[PDB]
Amino acid sequence: KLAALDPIASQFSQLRTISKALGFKDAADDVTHCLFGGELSLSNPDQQVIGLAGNPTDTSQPYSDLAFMDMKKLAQFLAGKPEHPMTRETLNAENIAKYAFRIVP
Repeated sequence: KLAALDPIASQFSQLRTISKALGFKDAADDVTHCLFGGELSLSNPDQQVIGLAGNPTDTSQPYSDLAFMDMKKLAQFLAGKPEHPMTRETLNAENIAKYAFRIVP
């Protein structure tokens, strides 16, 4: 079937990364919840787990305060309101990589 490629969520694989090893407690009871609701897990096949910073930095200085979330939910939010969900500063496809870090094992 036809499927949309979201202009923001399609950047997930290009993001700067931060290892699983900031309060992230993967689900698989103290667990980190996404900003938009529900527990987060690197093993959840339907989530793209990121940390979203409150201030931007150039695409690749590594990370140096994050909100954890599912980028899929973030992209849906930003398509309707292109603003950082906490600071309300402009946030869109153009600058998401300056704010978002993909969490890896």
